[PDB]
Amino acid sequence: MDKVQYLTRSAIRRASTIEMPQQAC
Repeated sequence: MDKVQYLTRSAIRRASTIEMPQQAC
């Protein structure tokens, strides 16, 4: 679940890191 939720997040995370910053913390 955490592994599946990790990739799922990396999907939006990668598509949600253009305007605003986002690196782990």
